Amino acid sequence: GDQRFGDLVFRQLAPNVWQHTSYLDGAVASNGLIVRDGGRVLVVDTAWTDDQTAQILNWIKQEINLPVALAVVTHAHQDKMGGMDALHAAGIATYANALSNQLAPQEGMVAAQHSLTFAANGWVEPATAPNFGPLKVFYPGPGHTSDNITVGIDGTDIAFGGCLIKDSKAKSLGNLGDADTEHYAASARAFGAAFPKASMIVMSHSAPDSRAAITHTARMADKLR
Ligand SMILES: CC(C)(C)OC(=O)Nc1cccc2cc([B-](O)(O)O)sc12
Ligand SMILES: [Ca+2]
Ligand SMILES: [Ca+2]
Ligand SMILES: [Zn+2]
Ligand SMILES: [Zn+2]
Repeated sequence: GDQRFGDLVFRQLAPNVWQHTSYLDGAVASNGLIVRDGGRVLVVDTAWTDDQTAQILNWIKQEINLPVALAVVTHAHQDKMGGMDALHAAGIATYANALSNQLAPQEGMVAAQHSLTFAANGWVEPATAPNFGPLKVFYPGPGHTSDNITVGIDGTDIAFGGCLIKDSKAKSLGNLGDADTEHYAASARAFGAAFPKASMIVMSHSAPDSRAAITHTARMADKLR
């Protein structure tokens, strides 16, 4: 039951949640989310490119036909922020970790329009995340990158680890070029603790998994110290 639109694949995960998948040209998949929140849609992560991100927005108009209120992007790398210009051109309010916005020029990304900040416990400072509906934004600590953030969807089973979390069969932690090898394991575990009842763990580079993806990721990362 996956749907294709252009270069993008969509999979419904829950009545009001879909995974978007885009490919960097041997094609490399990256996943984000689409959430229907009453009369408005919320997006987590861009596609790799502006043209792919415009395809997400066009699919949403065709299949859901509700306005896209805002997008949260989960770190300043191309798979998650490559399509910022497309979001801005479409009039979608964009939010990213302050640190992602600060790193964005140095990582070749366009900054979001708004900065999220976080408490010492990892939870977003709520005044920086106005009207986020069911999206619960959590900074787990440095791991895949220093700026990586994660998102749980309230009212559902379903938390999004972005590029921090790898699937439970993985043999590696992917691209570690910008990683914090010392703190990674703790950050993975902190994600798990933040969303303790999430049973469907969505991530950037594998299909959705169980909580096993969290504990497996942390076990791998333990060996990086
Ligand atoms: C090493 C493999 C995964 C085979 O190839 C890539 O890394 N693809 C990418 C190309 C350009 C840019 C990027 C950024 C990436 B993130 O997952 O660290 O956000 S991946 C990636
Ligand atoms: Ca661009
Ligand atoms: Ca870099
Ligand atoms: Zn990355
Ligand atoms: Zn990635």
